[PDB]
Amino acid sequence: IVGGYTCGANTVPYQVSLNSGYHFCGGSLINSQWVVSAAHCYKSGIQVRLGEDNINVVEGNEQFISASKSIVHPSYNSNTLNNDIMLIKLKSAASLNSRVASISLPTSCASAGTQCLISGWGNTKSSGTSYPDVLKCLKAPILSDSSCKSAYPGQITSNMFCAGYLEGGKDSCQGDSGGPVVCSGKLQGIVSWGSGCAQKNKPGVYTKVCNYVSWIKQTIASN
Ligand SMILES: NC1CCCCCC1
Ligand SMILES: [Ca+2]
Repeated sequence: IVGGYTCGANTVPYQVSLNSGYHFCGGSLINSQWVVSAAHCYKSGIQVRLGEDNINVVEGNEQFISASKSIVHPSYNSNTLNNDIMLIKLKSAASLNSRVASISLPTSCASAGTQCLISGWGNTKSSGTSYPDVLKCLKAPILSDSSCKSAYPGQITSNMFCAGYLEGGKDSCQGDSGGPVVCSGKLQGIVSWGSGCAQKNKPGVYTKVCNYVSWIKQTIASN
């Protein structure tokens, strides 16, 4: 997260870190045994880490649970990043509490102008590289489809939205991939892609979660 703030320990209780020897992606806990992330975060040997703040220190509220299976969206295209969504099932159910909690799926799509919270352990520099070890947060508005399409001609599908600031300086970045965009207590987006981070006229692009609720519910119900 570039241009954000330190969230505060366990203030984003649905935020998970995906770990394969090291943090490589974010995710969102949507019930006691399922996590939503980006399809481009797919790999084998995933351990889900819940209750994290400093991802380099065991602080006492963590639960570490290996994934039993991952399900990438059947229509995911890794070239265009259309349908950039994946479900991860935990080998055992997380113990839910005030610091480890699921986030509700949307019942309706959020509109341009809606204020959202984007979070993660990604790069905090738009040119350099610096990884925070504590969770970072950014408040950002959803942008209009027209401005999103104008920023990225030929690349924005009906399964994507832009959020952030056309002026630059505030954005999600490398390592935030797969993480939450939460608006009014609902998971509306997944950190997906962009052209660099926090660059002028290149806002972050996010998977439009409201388009996938039926798929998520049906997949969970049979897996
Ligand atoms: N806003 C994006 C975050 C996902 C990874 C690519 C960098 C920029
Ligand atoms: Ca920790």
